[PDB]
Amino acid sequence: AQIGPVTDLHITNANISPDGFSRPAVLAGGTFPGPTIAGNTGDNFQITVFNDLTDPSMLTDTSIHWHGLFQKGTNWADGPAFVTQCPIITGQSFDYNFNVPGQAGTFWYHSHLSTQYCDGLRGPFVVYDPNDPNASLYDVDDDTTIITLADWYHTLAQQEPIGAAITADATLINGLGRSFTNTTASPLSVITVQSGKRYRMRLVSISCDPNYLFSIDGHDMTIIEVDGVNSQQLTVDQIQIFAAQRYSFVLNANQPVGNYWIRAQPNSGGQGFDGGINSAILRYEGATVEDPTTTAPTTFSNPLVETDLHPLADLGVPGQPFRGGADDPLVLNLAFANGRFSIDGVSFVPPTVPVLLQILSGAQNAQDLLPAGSVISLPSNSVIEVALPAGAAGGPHPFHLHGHNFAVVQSANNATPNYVNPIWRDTVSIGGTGDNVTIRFTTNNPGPWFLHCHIDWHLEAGFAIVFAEDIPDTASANPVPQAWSDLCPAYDQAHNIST
Ligand SMILES: *[C@@H]1O[C@H](CO)[C@@H](O[C@@H]2O[C@H](CO)[C@@H](O[C@@H]3O[C@H](CO)[C@@H](O)[C@H](O)[C@@H]3O)[C@H](O)[C@H]2NC(C)=O)[C@H](O)[C@H]1NC(C)=O
Ligand SMILES: *[C@@H]1O[C@H](CO)[C@@H](O[C@@H]2O[C@H](CO)[C@@H](O[C@@H]3O[C@H](CO)[C@@H](O)[C@H](O)[C@@H]3O)[C@H](O)[C@H]2NC(C)=O)[C@H](O)[C@H]1NC(C)=O
Ligand SMILES: [Cu+2]
Ligand SMILES: [Cu+2]
Ligand SMILES: [Cu+2]
Ligand SMILES: [Cu+2]
Ligand code: NA
Repeated sequence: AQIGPVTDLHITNANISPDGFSRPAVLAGGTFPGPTIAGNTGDNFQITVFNDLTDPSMLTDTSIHWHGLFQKGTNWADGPAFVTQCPIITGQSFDYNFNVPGQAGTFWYHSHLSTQYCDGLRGPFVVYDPNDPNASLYDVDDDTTIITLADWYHTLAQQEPIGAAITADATLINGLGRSFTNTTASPLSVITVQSGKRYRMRLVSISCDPNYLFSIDGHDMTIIEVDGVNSQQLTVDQIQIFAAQRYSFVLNANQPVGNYWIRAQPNSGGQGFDGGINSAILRYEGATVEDPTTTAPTTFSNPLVETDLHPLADLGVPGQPFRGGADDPLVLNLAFANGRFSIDGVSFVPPTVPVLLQILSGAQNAQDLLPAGSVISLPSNSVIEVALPAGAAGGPHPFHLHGHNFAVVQSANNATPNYVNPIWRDTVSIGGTGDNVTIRFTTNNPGPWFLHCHIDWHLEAGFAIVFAEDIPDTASANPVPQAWSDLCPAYDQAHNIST
C-alpha cells in the first residue's frame, strides 16, 4: 500500500538480503526500497519521521530530503544536513510539514546525511494529478507500475574510502537482483501486465552512483514525463537514466503473452546478464511461470537522446538566446584532485551551523556564510544561467539543484544550445570532456538551495556548493516551527558540539 500524504515514517536498522547476501541496513518503513509516499498535487504532506536508529556503523542520526519538491516557503523542511537543518537524533521524531503546489509527477525520498542513503534509506514519492493531461494515454497507474533501479553494496557506506571509485555488488530492480560475484539464483522481481492494457511505468533511479541502460525486450517505451515535467510523447527502445532522474513511459502490453527480460546495465560493476544479474522479468497474465528466453539487440536503434525531449506545456526558456544572456550568468569550475572534488576552487565540507540557521541569525551576505567560499548568493526575481563544463574525473556527473527545476539549454555530447524548447528537469548529466551542459531558471524561491553531483560518493568528497537565493527575504519567506528550532540544540548537545 502507498502511505501519505499524512503519515508516520519509522527509520530502523535491520538485516536484508536483496541479492542473497545478508547485511545490515538503514530502512524506511522496514523495507528496501522504502514504501511509496503519495498524494495529489497541491496536497499538504506531513511526514513525521521517527529516528529509531541504533547501529553507529551506518550513523544513528538522520535527515530526509524530498527530491524534486520545491519547498517554497518551507526551506526548513528540505532535508539536506547542515544546509537546511541539523540531523534528527535517535529516539526523536520530526514532522516534515510542507505543501506541493503546482507540481505533479514522479519523485523520491532519501537520507541526506553523509552517504547514509546508500545504506538503504531510499523510496518513491508520487504526486498524482487528478486532471493529468496525459491521463488518456494509459489505463493503469498505481504502486504496481513504479519501477525502481538501485545500486547495492556489500560493504557498509561508512567503510567506503572518500574520493574513491566505489563499485556496487548488485543491481536491484524493485528491490531484488543478483550479485555480480558469487552469483546465486536469488529471486528476481516480476512486473505483471495484462495483454492489451497500457501502463504508466514510473521509472525511478534511486542510485547512489551508476547510470543504467534500461530496456525491456520486445517492447518500446513512450516517454511522457521527465523529472516531474510532462513531455511530448517520445518513443524509445532504451533509456540511459542517471542517478536520481525519473521518467514516466507508456508500456503497451502489445506483444505475445509470455515472459520478457527487463534489463538495467550499470556503467560500472557487472557487465552483461550472466546468471540473471542486471535483470528483472516482465510477465504477462497467463504466461508460464518461468524465466524469459528473450534476447537484447546488439545495438538499440532508438535510444533516448536528451535533446529529443520537449515539454508538453509551452515552457520556453527564460532570458536571451545566447550564452551569458541572463541577469546572473555563471560558469562553475568543476574539478577533482587527490581524492577531493571542488567547485570554484573550494571543496564542500558541511558547516557546523546549517546555512539556513546562519541566515536566520542575521548573516546576510554570502561572504559572511560558512563554509567560506561554498555559498554563492543569487539575486531575487532574476534569470540565472549556470554553465557546468565537464572534465572532472569520475564522470558523467549528474548535477542536481534543490528548490527548482531548470531548462536544459545545452545537453551532453552536443555542442548546440537550445533557447526555444528544451526539456526542463532537476538532475542532468554534464557529459564528457569538452561539453558545456548549461541550465537556466528564475529566482522566485527564497532560501539556501544545494547544488551538487548526485553520485553520493562525490558529494561526500566535496562536489557541491550552496545557492543562497534571495538572502534578504529568506527569513520572512520561511517561518520556522519550534521543532525545527529545537533540532540544532538537541543535535549539538548529543554530540558534545559547542556553537
Ligand atoms: C561554457 O559556456 C560559458 C558561457 O555560458 C563560457 O564562458 C565564457 O568563458 C570565457 C573564458 O573561457 C570568458 O571569457 C574570458 O573572460 C575573462 C574576463 O572575465 C577574460 O579575462 C578572458 O580573456 C576571456 O575573455 C567569458 O566571460 C565566459 N562567458 C560568456 C562567453 O558568456 C565557457 O568558456 C564555456 N566552456 C566551455 C568548456 O566550452
Ligand atoms: C543537438 O542539439 C540541437 C539543439 O537542441 C538539436 O537541434 C535541433 O534539432 C531539431 C530536430 O531536428 C530541430 O527541430 C526541427 O526544426 C525543423 C526546422 O524548423 C522542423 O521542421 C522540425 O519539425 C523540427 O522541429 C531544431 O531546430 C534544432 N535546434 C537547433 C537550435 O539547432 C540537434 O538535433 C541535436 N543533435 C542530435 C544529433 O540530436
Ligand atoms: Cu536526491
Ligand atoms: Cu534534491
Ligand atoms: Cu560526480
Ligand atoms: Cu541534495
Ligand atoms: Na524565452
